[PDB]
Amino acid sequence: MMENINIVIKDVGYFQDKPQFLNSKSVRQWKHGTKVKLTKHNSHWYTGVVKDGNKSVRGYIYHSMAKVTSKNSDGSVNATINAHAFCWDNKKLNGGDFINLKRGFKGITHPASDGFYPLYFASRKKTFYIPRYMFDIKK
Ligand SMILES: CC(=O)N[C@@H]1[C@@H](O)[C@H](O)[C@@H](CO)O[C@H]1O
Ligand SMILES: CC(=O)N[C@@H]1[C@@H](O)[C@H](O)[C@@H](CO)O[C@H]1O
Repeated sequence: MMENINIVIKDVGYFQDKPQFLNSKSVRQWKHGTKVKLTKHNSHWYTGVVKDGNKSVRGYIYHSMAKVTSKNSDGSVNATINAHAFCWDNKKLNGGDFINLKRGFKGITHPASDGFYPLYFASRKKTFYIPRYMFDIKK
């Protein structure tokens, strides 16, 4: 028996514990419009720091999920979170073919044991994958 899941791409940007989407934890899932301070980490990632109680925690967020509104003197930048997700044509979640899925994108996927949820795009000829943490299942 095959099954289908109705999913909605979350209204958040992904502040991960590493500059990678695969095998990373969310330090923050900042609602769209959240104001943050960040530093450029590499060509595609920003980094910054939050407080988990008494502990400083470093996080990484993809360049397209942070709209830079001003640059500070000290090299850091002020940005507003631009919430969106990705699906990839590979289970590395790193380059290849990927689609920017707008916040609130409604999709249908299938139960995935390995946590790479399939999205068939009609207009493309192929399967893309989205990790669990980028969407909600409507109950
Ligand atoms: C990513 C981000 O915005 N980090 C800031 C940090 O830079 C700042 O020192 C602190 C002040 O409370 O609050 C955190 O939210
Ligand atoms: C959405 C996506 O996977 N983007 C990746 C980025 O994470 C990575 O830093 C870089 C490696 O050079 O290649 C980009 O294509």
